[PDB]
Amino acid sequence: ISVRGLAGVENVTELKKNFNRHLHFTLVKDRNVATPRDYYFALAHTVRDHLVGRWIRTQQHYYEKDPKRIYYLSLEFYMGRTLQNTMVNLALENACDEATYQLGLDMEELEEIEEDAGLGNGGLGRLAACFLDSMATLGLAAYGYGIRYEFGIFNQKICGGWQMEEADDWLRYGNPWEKARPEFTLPVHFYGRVEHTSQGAKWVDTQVVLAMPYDTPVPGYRNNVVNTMRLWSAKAPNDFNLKDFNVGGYIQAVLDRNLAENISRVLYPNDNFFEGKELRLKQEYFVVAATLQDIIRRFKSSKFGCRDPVRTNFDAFPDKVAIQLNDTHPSLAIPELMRVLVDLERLDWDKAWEVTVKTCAYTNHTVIPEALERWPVHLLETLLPRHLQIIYEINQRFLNRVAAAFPGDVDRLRRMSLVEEGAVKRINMAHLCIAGSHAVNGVARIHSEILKKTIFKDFYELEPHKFQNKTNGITPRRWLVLCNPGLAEIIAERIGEEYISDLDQLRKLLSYVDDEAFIRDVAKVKQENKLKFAAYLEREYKVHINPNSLFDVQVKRIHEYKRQLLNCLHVITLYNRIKKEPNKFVVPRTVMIGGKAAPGYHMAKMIIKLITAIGDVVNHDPVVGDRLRVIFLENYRVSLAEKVIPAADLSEQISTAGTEASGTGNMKFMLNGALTIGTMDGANVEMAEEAGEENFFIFGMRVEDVDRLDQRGYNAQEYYDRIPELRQIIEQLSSGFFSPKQPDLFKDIVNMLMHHDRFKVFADYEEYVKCQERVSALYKNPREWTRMVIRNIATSGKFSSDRTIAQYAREIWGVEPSRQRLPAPDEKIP
Amino acid sequence: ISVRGLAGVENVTELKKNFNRHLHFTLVKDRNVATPRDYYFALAHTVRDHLVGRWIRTQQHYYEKDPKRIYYLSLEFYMGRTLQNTMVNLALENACDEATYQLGLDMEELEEIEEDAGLGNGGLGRLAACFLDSMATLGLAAYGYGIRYEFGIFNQKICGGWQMEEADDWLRYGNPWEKARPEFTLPVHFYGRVEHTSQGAKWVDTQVVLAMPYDTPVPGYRNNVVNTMRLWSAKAPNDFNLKDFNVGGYIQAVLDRNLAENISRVLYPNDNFFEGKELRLKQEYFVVAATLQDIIRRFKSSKFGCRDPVRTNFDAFPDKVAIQLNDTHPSLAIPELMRVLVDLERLDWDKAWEVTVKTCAYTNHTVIPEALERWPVHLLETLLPRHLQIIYEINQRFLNRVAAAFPGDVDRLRRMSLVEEGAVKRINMAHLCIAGSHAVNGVARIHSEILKKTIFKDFYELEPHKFQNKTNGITPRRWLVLCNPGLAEIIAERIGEEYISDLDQLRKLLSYVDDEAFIRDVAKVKQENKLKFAAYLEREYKVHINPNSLFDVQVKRIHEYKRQLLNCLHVITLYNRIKKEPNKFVVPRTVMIGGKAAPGYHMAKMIIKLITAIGDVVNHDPVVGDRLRVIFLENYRVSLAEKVIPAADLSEQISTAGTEASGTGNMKFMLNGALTIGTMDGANVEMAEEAGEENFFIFGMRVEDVDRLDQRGYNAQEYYDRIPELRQIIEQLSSGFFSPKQPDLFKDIVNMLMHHDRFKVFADYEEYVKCQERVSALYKNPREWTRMVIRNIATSGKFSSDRTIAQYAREIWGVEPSRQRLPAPDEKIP
Ligand SMILES: COC(=O)N[C@@H]1O[C@H](CO)[C@@H](O)[C@H](O)[C@H]1O
Ligand SMILES: COC(=O)N[C@@H]1O[C@H](CO)[C@@H](O)[C@H](O)[C@H]1O
Ligand SMILES: *Cc1c(COP(=O)(O)O)cnc(C)c1O
Ligand SMILES: *Cc1c(COP(=O)(O)O)cnc(C)c1O
Repeated sequence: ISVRGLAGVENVTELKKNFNRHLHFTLVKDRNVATPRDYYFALAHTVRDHLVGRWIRTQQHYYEKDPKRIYYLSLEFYMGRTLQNTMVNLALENACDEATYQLGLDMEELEEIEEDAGLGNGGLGRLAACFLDSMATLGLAAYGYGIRYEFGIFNQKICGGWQMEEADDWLRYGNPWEKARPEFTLPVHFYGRVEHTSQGAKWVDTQVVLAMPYDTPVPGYRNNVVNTMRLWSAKAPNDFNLKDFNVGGYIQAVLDRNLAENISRVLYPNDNFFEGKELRLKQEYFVVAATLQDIIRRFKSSKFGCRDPVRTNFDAFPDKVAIQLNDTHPSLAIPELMRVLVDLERLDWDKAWEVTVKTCAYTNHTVIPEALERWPVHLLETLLPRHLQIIYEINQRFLNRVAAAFPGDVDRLRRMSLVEEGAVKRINMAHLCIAGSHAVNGVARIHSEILKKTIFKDFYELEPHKFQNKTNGITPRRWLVLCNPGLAEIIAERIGEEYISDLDQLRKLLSYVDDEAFIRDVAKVKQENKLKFAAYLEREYKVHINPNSLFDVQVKRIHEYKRQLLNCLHVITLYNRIKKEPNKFVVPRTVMIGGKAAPGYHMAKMIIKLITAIGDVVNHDPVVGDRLRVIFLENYRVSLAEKVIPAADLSEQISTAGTEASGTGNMKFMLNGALTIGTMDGANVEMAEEAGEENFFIFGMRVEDVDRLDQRGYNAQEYYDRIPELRQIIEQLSSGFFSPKQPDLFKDIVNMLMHHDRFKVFADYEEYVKCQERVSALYKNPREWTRMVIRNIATSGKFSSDRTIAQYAREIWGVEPSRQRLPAPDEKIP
Repeated sequence: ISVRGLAGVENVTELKKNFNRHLHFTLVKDRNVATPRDYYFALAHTVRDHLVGRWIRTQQHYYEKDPKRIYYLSLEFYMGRTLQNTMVNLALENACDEATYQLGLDMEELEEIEEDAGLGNGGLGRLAACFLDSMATLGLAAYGYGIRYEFGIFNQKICGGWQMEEADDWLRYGNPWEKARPEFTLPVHFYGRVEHTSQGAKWVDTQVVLAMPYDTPVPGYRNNVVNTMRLWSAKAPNDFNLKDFNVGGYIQAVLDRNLAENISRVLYPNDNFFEGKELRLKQEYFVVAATLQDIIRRFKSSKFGCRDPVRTNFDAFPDKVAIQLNDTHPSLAIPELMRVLVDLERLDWDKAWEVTVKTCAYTNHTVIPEALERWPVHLLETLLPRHLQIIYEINQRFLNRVAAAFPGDVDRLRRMSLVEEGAVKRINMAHLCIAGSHAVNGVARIHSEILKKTIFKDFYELEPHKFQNKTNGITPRRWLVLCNPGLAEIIAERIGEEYISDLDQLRKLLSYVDDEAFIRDVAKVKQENKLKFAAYLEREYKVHINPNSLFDVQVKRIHEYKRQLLNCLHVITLYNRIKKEPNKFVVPRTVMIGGKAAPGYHMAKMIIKLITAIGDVVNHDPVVGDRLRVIFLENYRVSLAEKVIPAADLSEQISTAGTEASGTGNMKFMLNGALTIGTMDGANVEMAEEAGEENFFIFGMRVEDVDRLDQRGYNAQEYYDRIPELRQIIEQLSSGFFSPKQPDLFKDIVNMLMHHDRFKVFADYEEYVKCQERVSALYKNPREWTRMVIRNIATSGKFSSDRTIAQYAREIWGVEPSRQRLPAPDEKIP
């Protein structure tokens, strides 16, 4: 059937009865009233059974051996479905497929019932998920810590061409994967005030919110390792949240509990955009405060909570603990770790600081200003009084270091301050992380260089040793084996299976670049993938596409910097050229654009309307025929990604040079047989470098060109004046060609493009369409297109998250990865 | 060990492995970190397994055979713990005891970990629970329908002698008994307006709240019948509760979902007191609307949703459906059933009314005015516009019936109206229920007579046939076998086990009234029960009592009509007499008073403070010694009831004649070997009548005496003037004898007693203490005390809820009870 494992005689039999056990005893249903949803759950529970045994021994193991623990703090974990992935990592796929088949059910149909765990916005959240899978696969004692939002990223609905947001009630039917652990609930404080008494400061009169943990297993790839992802849920104490007496109403007191519990209610739907709301700050401290108590408790036991030097010496804390900050969201971990160490454990400042810096590491994910976290002091002042005092003290000593290093450099001092003066004072969370971490890293080579050259230049000059780079990656398991079994199979037929956990081995595929059978095969799976997607499209969304055309897709969050607008300009151009010479042949294309716009991002929502507007015109022009279709992919999310990417021919990674930190979708397309048209931005540079620029479609300004243009000054009118095709498009938008009933509907877009385009869309227009012509040329030559594809796939090895994690492990955490199978799952009950 | 069933070889072995299965696979724990709470859950899940098989066949059975269905609508279901009760009804107690013993655990210690399902206030809620157990035991196709509050009756804490309320988070660790059924979610409407168009009225522009059902199994006693209790939970739709666009905030929209979900958040903590809050009315319509849709759906399938006359003829609705209204709380079921029938199914008014009256039955539970539900019209007008129109139309036609029956009786008309004029117009829910039901019943003989003679006199004259009586009862299983195995065993040793489901057989115990062995035994278990409680007291609450004294207990909600104050007066009297003649012998007594006060009931909370105040003085007077102890039993609830009742010698049922509809605690004490001192009120009359007045301690005014006094006019001063002992007590209260630091602390109590005592406490004082002297006299004669006890126990048979349900079944529902064992639980998987 494929290498989805063995369909053993004994195990298929065993699976079936357990499937039935759960259907009866767990779901309390009988075959005569069971629905596909019920069947999905019976299976989910059956599969979940297979990893609890392993989950328990793994955790027990780490308790015995006591290795250094890695704590990944992130406010986002874009998990997606977990049934299939679990079967894959446990080598259960074929057996389950067989068993469910014999039970008369279609496993694939059941898999579609699983709701996505959308606790993330996009790139940042998904990275955390790929990281977890890699850390488990590499045998690291790692823990993912976050918040269990009951409402993840909103589900997107297109009404009349506009995006409509609606709550993502992903827990409505329950989550068979998590395990509530109410017995490990911890308290978290808010507000209050600081008392300075005799021997130390005291955080007093605080409001308490309880943090209840929920564990979700994270299985490594076929190594019997199952790590844990702990998500915190907000709960109100039953005392004060009722006991603070003297009139108000008993009923009202109980109803008001949903005020402390709102903390974990919903994820902020912003991608690369900072919103300074109190609720957000509350979420950030909540995950930090709870997690740290858990971290220290585990440390206090270790082998110190037995003997060792005997005396809670936190000197070995950094040797046993490592906490990674996914961006600045969990930045309060630094001042909080100090608070605990100094205020509660009573360590001197300097000893506490040394420990903190040695255990904390910060990862930067963006350079755009509107995404940078700068919290107003009055907010920290009211909500976390002691933490503000600690930050000021950290700032004081840091700046003193600076003054000593650069005597007289008074401007440098204000520039490096963690505190920003002006309208309202703010705290620069990024500056805080750099100061309190022993390592700071970018997520791609160019992004990391930009940090040292620009944004954190002064910091780099002060402590050059702190700065590193760790190019992002993706997990080959979900992003290849899971979503594209067809391609994984033909690859395995030639080079084996060892590449799933050693993607570098994909290079061996280079020697088949001229193999006639392979070229035919690679081309076949892609054709099958395109047919399956073209079908899914009419199944769930309804209105036909042509599987023979070039599948041009751009899927990512909607942003001005991602330039979906540039993509739009090209599409309209193609249309106009066809309308000019109708009977001229052109390579057919189905351009698919999908992504979510943050609810408050007006422009982004305006772009979504433009896309659909274009499709309205283009898709109903009889002269165009099936040569050009414009489709907006609704509710783009992980599960949808697993469907389009494998079916894509052209991958669009067209951000303005210097704005996309790294990107990861790009990597997903490269590993799945799509060719990339893009700018020298983020990881695109390293991808072209790995596959050879001749096998990549690069165009547009490089970072330097962008800066040159900024010195000069960017004037869009120039481009409008010298390019007739471009002029024609702008006037079509301005006159209502795409919006008859509402002629001025797109005035904001036009106005912005001509007068305030922060991402110079026009500057890259000419080189972009020229380059697009080159891909169409190559598409006309199937054999060569596929051979170039083989060049990309065979050279994408470097972009596996196993490589990234191996690097974090050695160069930052100080731990050695291991591909050693944990001693089987075998029963055991001590 | 006892007759808690057989401890079979094969089954104890089977239990153990399943216990371990769940500990591992369900709880995801290993013996080395498992705590008593974990062990409790493993067991709970193991036991729950044994009734799913039966639960599924029972429900399937009712689908095949299709009998008349009984729907018990109540806003309260005081369930208490369900582990033990389930073992008892399934004959699993000894096997589980054995198995857990072999696993090295103490089952009893594990049982104490289970949280009480406190979805009730007192008598009314607990009745619904005993009824459910009886309906299952009698093989009726019955369904309990209610609301799944996430916060039940508050947990009571005594701080400085005052009651402190705190949220009862009973779901904190989960509920292993319920089964969420999200797939059966139904919509419920609110607000909106009524449109009258061509062919009918339309309820339009309503706000929708979703109702999610949760099923809990209700096992009959050893008959393999497992009925269902369906509890509704409020959930917000994800559309409009987000989709009603045009600014407000996406985040705020999601946080505001906890506004529609507040409906099922908390139970109103009032006992015999009406609060006209909108939230309450919302809860009342919510449970009614959702339940009815479920009732009709089931009917539409029956055997009509196949063939029969073919044509949705609701003529047979009453032949297949019976809905019982537990008080007026679910009264909206009447106008709602009309709305559906008329508005949606399009039946003519008269046909719809005939059907409604024929399927609905109403049970009255009180006669005090402050407990009667009278909803302001403006509230119904805004929240349920169409229902108000239906009520007015029902009223119109009803009054016309009256006018026709009593021509010219204009005062009768206004008196009987469902609509009350005055300050604000109100709807008399009681009048609505009487008009739209084919039967109305009281809960005790005297209560039922009072209804016909007083409160519903006019209604009784109009339709004498509607009025009946159904004396309350209690379940011998939980209230005897479960809480008092020791007494159940010795009873079984003599007369067998058939009495557990046929309590009338207890009469055979009369012939052992002179048996020397029995008298010794009955006296022994009571002594053991008193020792176990005296221990529990120091274990969980701490501060010693004497197990040789007479255990005088009064446990029920705190009310002015229940007269805990009268009990107080006696206690203070005993104290004063001892202080007068210290060296005179008196029968030692431990008077225990426990109960909860509604949060807004000032007087009730003042009484709780008085009780503790008395104990402060009495319990620390060296001259008193161990002859008199005053203890306030904290957080009285079902689980606590199961502990005190079996250990009680004297049961206090001292309400003012004519105020306690029936009472059920009284019955609990009678069946458990306690003697009753009380007034001729509620079921007390029938209990004395059953045991012979010579074996009961009756005192005080009868209903007639109370009325005589009211004609005359009640003047408390008279009693104060003629009774020195009474005067002495009042002046002790007035001078701060019981409240040194705050001398005027009890001025409200004294003032009320002297000037506005609605329950003439003083009028029954003299006869009460005189009578109390008589019980002390008899207590001094162990042999005779125990013989009188045997007379009560042997004659309590009539008070089993099996008898009550058998009566409801035959005289109201039109169904025949059956003690036929359902065809085993045996595997089966069709
Ligand atoms: C807060 O900034 C981010 O969300 N950054 C995003 O992170 C991911 C993961 O590193 C990067 O690949 C994207 O280019 C960047 O925009
Ligand atoms: C709303 O009134 C009630 O709660 N009534 C109560 O119901 C129970 C059950 O019938 C009776 O035994 C009590 O005497 C009565 O007060
Ligand atoms: C991988 C992924 C992303 C990141 O895409 P980019 O193109 O790097 O911005 C965002 N959303 C989903 C659903 C993804 O799978
Ligand atoms: C039976 C019971 C009641 C009813 O007691 P009465 O004395 O009839 O008012 C109230 N509370 C609990 C916990 C009960 O078990």
